[PDB]
Amino acid sequence: VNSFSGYLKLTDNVYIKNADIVEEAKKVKPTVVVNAANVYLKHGGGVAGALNKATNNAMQVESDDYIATNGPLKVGGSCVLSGHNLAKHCLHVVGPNVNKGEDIQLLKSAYENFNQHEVLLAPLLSAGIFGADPIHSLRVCVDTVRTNVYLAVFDKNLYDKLVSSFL
Ligand SMILES: O=C(Nc1nccs1)c1ccccc1
Repeated sequence: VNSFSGYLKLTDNVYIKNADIVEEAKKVKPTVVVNAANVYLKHGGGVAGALNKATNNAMQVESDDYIATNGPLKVGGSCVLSGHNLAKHCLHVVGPNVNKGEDIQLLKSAYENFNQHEVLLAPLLSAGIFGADPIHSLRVCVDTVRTNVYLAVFDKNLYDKLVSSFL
């Protein structure tokens, strides 16, 4: 049993809810919250900007030190950093950004990072300002992630379309 409430069950291991991932993280304090990161861990907008704002910029300060030591992530890659006030850990995952011309086949590689964690609160990778089709992102998620993933979808209209169209 876990703390996640109000989710619709899509599969054995994937759950979905219309929710603000920031507000959900603050309520649940999950072991792992996933960030929709870029390779520079520059948390300007979208899910990343919202998560970072909720940490009062502490996520960005920690991220800048990580990049200064390690250099940029790979598209499709990830790193584990603090969850600050939102979670124990933040898994920063880089999905391909269609608005930069990145290979959408890298979306499966991105979701494979989730399999290193038994339970996660996450957004749909490469959705929103990363430009991918969220219906496609949900299909890759279901077909790639084997661990237990609780997906937060900010937009109510999109949430209803994802559920209604789910095969
Ligand atoms: O945003 C999209 N679909 C949405 N439906 C409801 C709210 S947003 C999208 C983005 C890229 C390619 C195809 C579709």
